[PDB]
Amino acid sequence: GMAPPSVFAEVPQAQPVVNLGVGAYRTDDCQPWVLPVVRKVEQRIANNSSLNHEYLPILGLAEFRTCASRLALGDDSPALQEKRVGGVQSLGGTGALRIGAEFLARWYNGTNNKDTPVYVSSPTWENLNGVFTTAGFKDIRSYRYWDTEKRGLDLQGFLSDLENAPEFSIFVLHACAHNPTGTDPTPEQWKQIASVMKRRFLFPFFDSAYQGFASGNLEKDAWAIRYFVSEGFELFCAQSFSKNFGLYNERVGNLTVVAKEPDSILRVLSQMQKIVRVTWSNPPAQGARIVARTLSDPELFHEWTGNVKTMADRILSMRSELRARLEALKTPGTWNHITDQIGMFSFTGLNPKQVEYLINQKHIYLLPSGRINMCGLTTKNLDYVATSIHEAVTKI
Amino acid sequence: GMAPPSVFAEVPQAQPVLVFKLIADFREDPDPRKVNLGVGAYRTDDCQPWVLPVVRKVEQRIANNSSLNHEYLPILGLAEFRTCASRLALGDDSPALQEKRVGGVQSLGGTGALRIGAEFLARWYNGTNNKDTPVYVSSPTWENLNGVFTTAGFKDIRSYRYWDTEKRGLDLQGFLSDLENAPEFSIFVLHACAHNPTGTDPTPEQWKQIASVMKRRFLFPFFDSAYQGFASGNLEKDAWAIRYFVSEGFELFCAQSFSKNFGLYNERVGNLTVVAKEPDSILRVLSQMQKIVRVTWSNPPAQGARIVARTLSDPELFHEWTGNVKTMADRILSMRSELRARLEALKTPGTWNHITDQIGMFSFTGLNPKQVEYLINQKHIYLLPSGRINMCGLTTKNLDYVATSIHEAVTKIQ
Repeated sequence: GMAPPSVFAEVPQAQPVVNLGVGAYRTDDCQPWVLPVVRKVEQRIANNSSLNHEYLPILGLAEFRTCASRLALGDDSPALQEKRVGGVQSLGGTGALRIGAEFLARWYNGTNNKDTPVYVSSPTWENLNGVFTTAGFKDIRSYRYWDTEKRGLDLQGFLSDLENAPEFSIFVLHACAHNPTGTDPTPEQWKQIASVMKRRFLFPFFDSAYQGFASGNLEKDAWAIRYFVSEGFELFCAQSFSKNFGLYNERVGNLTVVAKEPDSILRVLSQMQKIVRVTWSNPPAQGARIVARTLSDPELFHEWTGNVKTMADRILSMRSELRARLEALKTPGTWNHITDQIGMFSFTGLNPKQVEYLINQKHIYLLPSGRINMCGLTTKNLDYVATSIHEAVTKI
Repeated sequence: GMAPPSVFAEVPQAQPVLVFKLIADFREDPDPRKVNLGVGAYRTDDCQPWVLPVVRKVEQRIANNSSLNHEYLPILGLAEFRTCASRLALGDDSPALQEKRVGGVQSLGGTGALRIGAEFLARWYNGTNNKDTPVYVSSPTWENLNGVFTTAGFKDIRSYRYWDTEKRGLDLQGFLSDLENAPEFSIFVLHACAHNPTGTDPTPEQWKQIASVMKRRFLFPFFDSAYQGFASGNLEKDAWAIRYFVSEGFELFCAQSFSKNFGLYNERVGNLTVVAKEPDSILRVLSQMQKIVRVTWSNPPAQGARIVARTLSDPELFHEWTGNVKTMADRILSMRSELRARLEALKTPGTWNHITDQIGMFSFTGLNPKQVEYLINQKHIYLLPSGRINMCGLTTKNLDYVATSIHEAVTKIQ
């Protein structure tokens, strides 16, 4: 020993974590797309020399928080009229989930109760377990969701897992465009889910990362959140603007809180502020400024809804086209899930074996789960993808 | 029959934060002589925020570049920003940069850099998941520091002596004693320059004495660098202590903020610089940093980091920026000199050399709580109960009134 040992000497190397594996919108030319409305608002911001760079409030830009919560809940939401809604600007949807998880691990179902079960879908967003584990929750559980045989929602399994969940358990619910399956409950199925959650005092923590982006219509995509509000639930909703505004790298999110009465919102937000202060202090301005300007100008809002529907329509086109080509190519199995599914992501129903074939024989890159991003499909590669799927299904 | 109570019914209302209400009371005050010495950011002689000219210039260049997209940055952040930020702290000629034993994690301001570093240490430093390693912070220190380290899981936060109330400066002997008694491997959070809130910094010779104890007792330096260049106008002088520790062979963290020296407060631009003994550990440390970031903010925002990267990587913009930084530093130096001169011209009891010996925008004036109450209630001069003032709250127009009011407080109160 010649030298003093490094304090990092034992740090482990963390485990490593046509392209159908993208996780962001792409055009038919395989390119990123800055939304036209975003470019317009960025120019207005750049031309406004009165804007300064002083710290935003801990909880964020007030106009953004109000507009974001209105987007999720609806302008005429009774919860908004009754002043029992709070909004915390966050670092994307991830930051909203994290702040909400930190709050619940400190103040929900007792004080510092790390034992409340947290239920996530099987499968779910890959980062969700880490967010809740880091907040201190010791008991993360799964609810049945994807049915591999029917290629759709295992409603009876989901319902049984709700019925068997301890009272006050937290359920993380994808509000629409479930990631990674693309399979959402219908409104009637949502009503059954809500009924069990109401009876068993289960806490809805909605993750709304694809509102409007999902189906092309922002109002339809928020229906489940608004239904839970109308049924009298208190809930959280972690909103991301990464996908529906294409503002991935500006880290724009909002945590909406719905409580029974206004005083509870004040106390909850006061604890939120403490959590934020020691995490990022206060949030960045640029992306929230873009969203606030867009949502508070009816002309910009209308332009934005058009841009969102353009993205959804290109995806809906790729879904309709892929299913038609697979059905035209005498492909075994049912493929109505390709168009029943909603959003960018689709569980194709292909086992890893069929997946390895597409990566090493045909050089389509997709995840072992069979998840594809429909934004990786184009008018130019569709017939090649569809044919290669037909070979993966009939040969391997 | 009765509606059930909210699941939030037992959530307490958090304690009010004093500085927030102080600013609120200042805004309410109708007196035209009122002065806000409680502001937490740079202000011009006309009491205004200042967007740096170089920042406006780079923002226009970014806005006019339609080829930039909004796709996610890497988890660890924009590569050019991380490299430029670490080079600013360590110097172009750093031995650690030459030896490829430096990593940089883009963070949400200095706060985010402190938080990620604390989370890493609580998981991988001095054992696996060792929440018991003592973390030492200065008395007093940055108001949010304890909360950052507590939330990261550290159970034993301690103070080292630092501000000497009687001498209006550094309690070097107390600090050295607290270093000498610190358990081996304890973490010390050290302000690199422009101590917040006191303005009192160790001299280079005092830093050498501090480093000597830390080297001998294997104490870990976690530098907080929020005022590089802003503090004195000289980027190298303001980084001297960090660079001295690197030269002396320390491994260290350095949490860098660009909120003050770029005026980019609301774009949340920071960087955590890691200096390791051997190049191979940087990849391992950064792989764990990635996991921590992923579950906190996923990946960092682009706008502020783009501005900083463009400025630091272009010689013309860099030179303009160093001039903008000097403008801020020089205004603060002027207010310190002018306030001290007036207090001495009024023959105010006590010594006032701390007003110019201190560095950066914050100053522990030495006023006691009752004197602070007098300044707020009788003179409409707003400052913290600790006696902390922001020198940027002083202006050519208010200097006489502030100095006269301080003289009244010192001679009439307590």
